[PDB]
Amino acid sequence: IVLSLDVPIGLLQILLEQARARAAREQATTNARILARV
Repeated sequence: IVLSLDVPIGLLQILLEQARARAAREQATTNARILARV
């Protein structure tokens, strides 16, 4: 994307490792939030 981000692949992997059960609660709400934020 910007430069490399290969060495710190864990920094980005984390966003897909511990974000699973974290984003799962948001992916459903945020989706509806976009079309029904209020």
